[PDB]
Order: sequence, then structure tokens, then C-alpha cells
Amino acid sequence: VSLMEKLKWKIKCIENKFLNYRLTTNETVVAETEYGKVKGVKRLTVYDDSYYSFEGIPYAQPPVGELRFKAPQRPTPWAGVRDCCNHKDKSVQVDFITGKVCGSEDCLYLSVYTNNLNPETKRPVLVYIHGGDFIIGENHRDMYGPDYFIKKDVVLINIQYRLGALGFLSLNSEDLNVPGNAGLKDQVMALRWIKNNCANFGGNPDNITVFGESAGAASTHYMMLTEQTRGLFHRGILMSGNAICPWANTQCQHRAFTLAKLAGYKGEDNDKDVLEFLMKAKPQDLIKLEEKVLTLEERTNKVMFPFGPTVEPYQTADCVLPKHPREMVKTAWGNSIPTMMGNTSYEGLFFTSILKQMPLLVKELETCVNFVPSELADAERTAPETLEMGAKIKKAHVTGETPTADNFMDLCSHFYFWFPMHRLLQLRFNHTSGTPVYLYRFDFDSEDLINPYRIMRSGRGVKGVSHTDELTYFFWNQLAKRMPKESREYKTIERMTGIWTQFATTGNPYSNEIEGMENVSWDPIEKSDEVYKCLNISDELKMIDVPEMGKIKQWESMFEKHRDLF
Repeated sequence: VSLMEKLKWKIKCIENKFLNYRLTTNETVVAETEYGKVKGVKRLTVYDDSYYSFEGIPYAQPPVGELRFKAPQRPTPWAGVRDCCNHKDKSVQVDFITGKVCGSEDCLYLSVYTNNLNPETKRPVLVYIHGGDFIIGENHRDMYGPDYFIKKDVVLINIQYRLGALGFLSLNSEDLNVPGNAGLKDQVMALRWIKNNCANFGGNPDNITVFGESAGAASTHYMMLTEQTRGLFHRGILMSGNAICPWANTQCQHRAFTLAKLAGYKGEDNDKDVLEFLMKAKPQDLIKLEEKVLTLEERTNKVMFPFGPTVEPYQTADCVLPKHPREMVKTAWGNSIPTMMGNTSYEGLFFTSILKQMPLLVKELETCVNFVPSELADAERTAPETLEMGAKIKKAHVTGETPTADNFMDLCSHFYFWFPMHRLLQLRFNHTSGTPVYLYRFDFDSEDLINPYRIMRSGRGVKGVSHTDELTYFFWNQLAKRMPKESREYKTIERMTGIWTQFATTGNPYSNEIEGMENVSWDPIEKSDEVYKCLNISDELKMIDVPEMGKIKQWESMFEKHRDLF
């Protein structure tokens, strides 16, 4: 990121402190939890709404010392009133703007927001699990402000969880108790806390909705698949991701050794010596070196990050993913709750930046062999079946003789999002009956209101609706501003928070109190449907055949001779 963008950002951080102070009131309030009393504070929004904010509620013990890399443990209660008027730190990560490591190992907190602590009936509870590819992200209100959702009579809860190697180290050695998925277990513990405390803030414990974008969508899906959480909630929304995306799963058991060697470990490769070195390293060193972990072959095969959700190599009381995610889908409790999924209209525009720095990536479309699903491709990607499968992808996305940047981004929308969504819908349809799933397509472009991911993807000036572009209409962030009530941006905020709030309430996202949705009727997807229908959300709200469908079928035709793997 440029020095100019670094200065703008710093300035915005400073402005934000002042905006935050102005928006804070002297009305404090105390609420009860299973663990003790917490003190929150009422705050305003730039729309002159107001809400009670409780931040820094621990849902687990600080995962430090011998707790590093282990399943989270329940937090220790207190008497007195814990101060929750301030935010806690974020999980240790590289700051996307400054490129310096920030955060702290002491990051297992959640934040609770609502326009009314004593409503007359228990309200729908919405739980946001943030994205950031399992390596960045936070619940700070400078990027995930509840300002818009608190117009609605809901309780909104934003969680943190362990990221990177500290959340996702995995070791085969059973004696060590580092099976993997610590960060997802953080998520489970947070959802247990919410279940058992949401009533104290006016929330209905029998009507919880979990939602997330990108890796938060994968996370939400995982919360719908694991037995650890059976029955804990009642709706799920998967925004631009799910647990069977190729980026959402990795076998990272050999990678802890590599990480340790990068950090200076001297010795042989066994799990115990490797863990002991890692248990004593400074956390920022681990996180800083993590970008060097993956090999050239791994990157070429599109393994996105060294550490993430994995198949745990042995069972424990706290195991979250005992099998591959596909196999988990077959028996998932969450298959039986109302579900909404969707994507943006030009997801792969996100990768503009990566294309800038590596223009030769476009030549991967000459044969598209690097985009064939790794379960079907040979190791060197030189087999004749692999060239054939690559030709399906090429014919779907390469529009002229020579591939372009756009063809590459369009193919990416599919590889990363539309194709795994299709695999999931069909897989799910065969291992459930009845419970509806609804689709949306987010297709509203503006550069008047943005979020910080735009600075990360170097998308200033770039037309089309990228991965992350919808977040802007759900959450306040420090680059936002008060928009006129008549603005198309403002209307999109109301439509988005409105639809999400409707679905959370009844499990059906249709309502005719939402403007633009009067000549609409929003049917769920049926197992027999050959073409998917979605609510396309742009300046107009309109049901349409998913425009991506034709390409989706073409990707599917790569499994012609291996139907059992699709």
C-alpha cells in the first residue's frame, strides 16, 4: 500500500478517535452475565440513532502461555462490574495498511449491541463472524460498526477468534493436544456464550442467526456442520463463501515445522520439539513469517494460506472437524435450518491487485490447468484429462483468442465462489429434506460510500461489484459518512439490513415493507430446479435466473467421468 494511502489512513484513524468521542454519551448501564456484571455505554450514530454498546466481553480464557495453540477454555467469572465501555485488542495479524504486525494474543472477546435493553419481547439475535482469510480481521467498530443494524429491533453480536498460525496450527502427535482448528473452537465457545447470555440484553435464545462474509461465511458454514453446536442457532447466512470452497480447508500438518524453521528452530522434525519452539516464540514473529510458509508448488496449486481450517487427525472432546467438509455436509444438523447464500456480481474483481503485481498470471488461462479442482488434477497438471478439464474452464471464460485480465477475474468468481456454492447446494439437497435455501446476488455499485477493503484491493476508480463491496451497506467503518436519506446508497443500507433482519426474524427474507420489493416474490431453490433463481439487488430489487448458471454447468462438466467426486 502506498505511502499516500498510509498517510490518508493514519489521518482517518485520528479523525475516527474524535468522531468516536463525540458519538459517546455519559449514559452508562450495567447488565448481568453468567460470568458477572458488565458496564456498557450508549452511543450515537451519524444518523442520530443511539444504542447500548458492550465491548470486550470475554468468552474464553486468554489463550496465552500453555494455552497457546490449544482449544479455548471457559472464562473465569468475576464479582464487581467489568468495564465494557472500551474495545479489546484484535488477534495478532499483519495490518493490511501499514504492513506491521499488530494485535495481541489476548483477543477472545465479543461485543453486544442493541437499541433497547428491555424490549417488550425478546428480539432476534444476529451473530457476525468476520472474514479476512483466517489471517486478518477484528470486531472493532472502525471496520464493523453496528450503526445501521441498530435501526432495527435486533440484538447484534460481533465476535473475534484466533487467526493465522495461532488459531490454526495442527500437529499429528496425539500426546500434544494441538489437533487443529483452535480458531473455530473459539467460535463455538462464543456461540455457547451467546446462547446462554443473549437474554440478558433482550435477545431471544430460541431465535439466533449466524452470518459471515468470505472466511466468516466459511466459518458460519462450519458452525452449521459441526456437532459441537447442534441446535445452538436457527438461521444461517453465507455471504460469498462456504466450507467447501477450495480456500476454506487445508492440510497444514507439515507446515508447523516450516514455520519453526523460518523462525530459527534448530533440530529434527518432530512434533514435540517443533511445538516447544513455537510455544516460546514471540507471537508477532510467527505471524510476520507466515507469509513465507507456503511452497512454490503449493501457491501454483492455489493453496491460499499456510494455516486454516483442517481435518483434525484424531478425536478429542472439543473436535470441530473430524472429517472432510464434504463428508461433514452429509450429516450436518445445520442442513435443517433456514439458510440464505449469495455472492456479488463481479467477485473476482478483488484480485485486480494481485494481477497488477503478477501480470503473468493471466497466461494461466492459456490452458486453465491450474484452475482445475485439485481433487481431479494430476500432480504436474500435465495429464490429458487435466488438459481436457482445463479446456472446459477456458471455453467458459476466455472470450477471444488471447486471455485477458477480465477473463481471469471472471474465472476467479467461479473458482472461488460460484462453483463451490453449486457443489454445496446439490450436496445439501441430497442429505436433507424440506428446509429452504434462498439465493441473493449483490449487484449494487457505488464509489460514494466505500470500505477499507477497497484500499487493500487497489480498487479506487474500478467499476463493478467486487468481493467485500456489500459490507459497506451492512456496517459502519471509519471511511464512511452520513449519506442523504434519498441517496441510492442509503436506500441500499435499509434494503440490506432490512432483508437480513427479516430473514433472521422469520427464516424467510421476503417482506413487502422493503422498498423495491413489491413486484417481487422470493422462492427458495428446489432440488428439481435446473436453473437457480435469486433476488438480484441493484438499484432495483428483482428475481432473475442466476446469470452465472451457464458457466456453472460448464465447471460441473469437468466431473463427467467422476460423478462421485462432484
